[PDB]
Amino acid sequence: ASPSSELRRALEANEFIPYYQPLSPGQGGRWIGVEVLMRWRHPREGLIRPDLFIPFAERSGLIVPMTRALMRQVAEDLGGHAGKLEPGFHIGFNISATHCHELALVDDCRELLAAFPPGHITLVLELTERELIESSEVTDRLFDELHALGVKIAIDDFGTGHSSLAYLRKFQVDCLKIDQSFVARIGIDTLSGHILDSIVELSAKLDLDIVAEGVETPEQRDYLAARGVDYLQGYLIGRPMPLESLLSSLTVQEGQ
Repeated sequence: ASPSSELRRALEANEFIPYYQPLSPGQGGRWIGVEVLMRWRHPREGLIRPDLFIPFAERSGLIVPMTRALMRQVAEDLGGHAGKLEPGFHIGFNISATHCHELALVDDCRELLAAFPPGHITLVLELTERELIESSEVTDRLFDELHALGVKIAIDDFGTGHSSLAYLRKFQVDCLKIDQSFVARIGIDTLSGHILDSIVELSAKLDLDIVAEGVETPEQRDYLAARGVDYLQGYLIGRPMPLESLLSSLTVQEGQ
């Protein structure tokens, strides 16, 4: 058996499915976007989460075709329901390091954006700090061309000192993610609060948006709102959901 061939078979069989995790404004209200997460609907194993196969998919060299197919499914899923999405609605993808080493990503983004009315959605790509530090002329060109499409870049796994500030400034990054591990320790751990405040401080310096992950309690939500965090996701807002569930909830939020 070849794990690599199994991944290619699954891709051919359309077993990699987008799940949509909602993003809420820090001050509450209607959902302002979704982050798309790739699940594997395996006929025998059931629904497998991406932390269990994406790292292997990256090693196999298949992560870019998988992500491309995901972006195409999202266009098909949501392109016809623009009237359920308030203008400016965010659609987020986790982009692998290999995807950032080639310019095809620009065409992938251009294609997804063409599935919606012009300017109707905001495409957000999530990268790690490593992709900025281990950059080349290709990176410079990529981010430039993405920014000209109106695509936004969100960064995770970053430092908050002047060293990291230089990279974030050079590449004109748009958003910072607060990791769930920090959010989970709100009200429990003083150091975690100081870290959280440092992230907020960096964001103010460079005028960046902040998305906080793993928001599960009203305490956490309120703490984050108090510091001006723009967007929240987590169990409190909602778990990643299949399209059918997303459309149902957007339909409700329409009417209200």
